[PDB]
Amino acid sequence: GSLLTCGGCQQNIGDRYFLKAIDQYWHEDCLSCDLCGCRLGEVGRRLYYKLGRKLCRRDYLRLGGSGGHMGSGGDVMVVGEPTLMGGEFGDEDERLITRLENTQFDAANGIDDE
Ligand SMILES: [Zn+2]
Ligand SMILES: [Zn+2]
Repeated sequence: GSLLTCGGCQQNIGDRYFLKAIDQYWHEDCLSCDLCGCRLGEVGRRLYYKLGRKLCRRDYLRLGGSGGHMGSGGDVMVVGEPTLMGGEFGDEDERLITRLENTQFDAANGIDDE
């Protein structure tokens, strides 16, 4: 039933896996980005968010940072590589949420629990 509550849909996390870090709990497909429209970086480490926004550093950099361009990343030769392309970098200290498991991870119904 109801174990944790996600801050994205707030419909409770009865899943087997779940994500959390900001200050509350989330969902795997709920914890998305605000403005870039990506999916941060689900490699548990640090996290980047504002007072009341789960907005990226690059998102924050797009309006109140130093970017606001198309070419994102570090200024390096364009060979078709991730991150390093322009100026609005990536993560490292960004929303690297910890992909955790639920206490009732059981999963009595496959990708659905009781
Ligand atoms: Zn949710
Ligand atoms: Zn973003």
